[PDB]
Amino acid sequence: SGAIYVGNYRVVNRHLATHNDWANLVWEDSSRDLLVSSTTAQGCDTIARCDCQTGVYYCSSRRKHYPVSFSKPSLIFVEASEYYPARYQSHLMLAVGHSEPGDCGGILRCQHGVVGIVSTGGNGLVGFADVRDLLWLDEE
Ligand SMILES: Oc1cnc(-c2ccccc2)nc1
Ligand SMILES: [Zn+2]
Repeated sequence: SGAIYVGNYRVVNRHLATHNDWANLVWEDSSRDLLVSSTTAQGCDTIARCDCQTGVYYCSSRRKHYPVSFSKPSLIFVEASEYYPARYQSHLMLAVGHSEPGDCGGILRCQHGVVGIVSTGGNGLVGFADVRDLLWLDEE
């Protein structure tokens, strides 16, 4: 579990998005594992506008923050899971790190603010759904 709260927006893994999230759907990309919903509250999170390839992600399955090198957002193939089929996920960044299914929504972040949320995992890798190209999160 984990959500980015910026402006009047809640960002989630789409595979963990609630009936409420869908009722107030702003934008969804099945291929990015990303949903964004409208909120009534403003958010205090800031979205990194940068091309950092080093960050800190929260691993709930370790209750630890891990510094990581990560790849540039790409169209990468993702193996079978349980919350998804074996599929191609876009705007996805891989780092060598621990990621279980329940670590999804773990925030990845650099000095510039939030970079992404944990989306994929296993084979000793962690996949993050990039959100830094979504410029529209930073107004209204
Ligand atoms: O996977 C589910 C997520 N959301 C909904 C949903 C249905 C009607 C209105 C709002 C939400 N259903 C199923
Ligand atoms: Zn950055």
